Amino acid sequence: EMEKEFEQIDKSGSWAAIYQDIRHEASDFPCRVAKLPKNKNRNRYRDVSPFDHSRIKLHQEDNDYINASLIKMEEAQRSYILTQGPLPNTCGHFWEMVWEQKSRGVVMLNRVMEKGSLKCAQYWPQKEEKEMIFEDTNLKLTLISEDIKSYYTVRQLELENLTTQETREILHFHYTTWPDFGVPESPASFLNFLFKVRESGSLSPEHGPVVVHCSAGIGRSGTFCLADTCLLLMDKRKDPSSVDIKKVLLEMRKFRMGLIQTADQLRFSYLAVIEGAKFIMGDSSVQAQWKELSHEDL
Repeated sequence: EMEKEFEQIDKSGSWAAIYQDIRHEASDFPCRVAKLPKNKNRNRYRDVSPFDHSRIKLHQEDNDYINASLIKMEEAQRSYILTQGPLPNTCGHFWEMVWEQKSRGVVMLNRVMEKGSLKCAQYWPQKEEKEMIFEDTNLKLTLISEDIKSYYTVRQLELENLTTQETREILHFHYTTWPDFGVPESPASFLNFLFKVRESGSLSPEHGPVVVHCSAGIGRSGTFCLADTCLLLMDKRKDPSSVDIKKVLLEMRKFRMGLIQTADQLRFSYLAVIEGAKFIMGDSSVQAQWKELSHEDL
């Protein structure tokens, strides 16, 4: 049972140790495509690469490479695409992937600027009247609407394949208040955010996999997917007990390296899952308490 494990780990002060255990057990697979010299400028961080076996391939003859991994959680019947924050030259690739993969949602867990440095290109339009065109991939992107809340912003975007002139609505869920250092004090606002994404349909099997990114697409991105999947599994077999967060994390790590970057991110994942479990186990009232406690308006 995870809350007892949580308190035991807290009591013994052994988060760093548990986390290192995970790093040591984690899968190691080749990333040969990522490391080809022609792809050097498609990678944001030299230490964060997609495994060859799980990487998303762009459907182009030229260079099919993007730093993105399909994380396919069999038991939970949830898939996620984890990717890096787009680079100035990979914004077209990014939206190409969203198109080809049939995604409905993009979950962004970072700010464009953090710690006084650029963590991500401005890959979506900030004003309705100033649409973006990505010439390399022949796609058009238009801001349709935006709903700014205190800890996140949801945008409706229209993505057009300029080749065929089909259009889709993409929802952009932008968690804006992850702190520069550490993790959130309370998971409340994070859970409220996750539930907002869920509510939207973006995580659901009638759509392609949700695209999740932060700067590197492993830390915050890892935390989001881990929490979602754990909560889902707890739902599917109604048994907090059986769901082993460490085991789920290791399973996820078969598909992309580095998921959960710090011991404090691990601890936070536990907190989120534990607190989230309230809703899942029958206490429907709990979601209204997160909305109040997250302080979302203004």
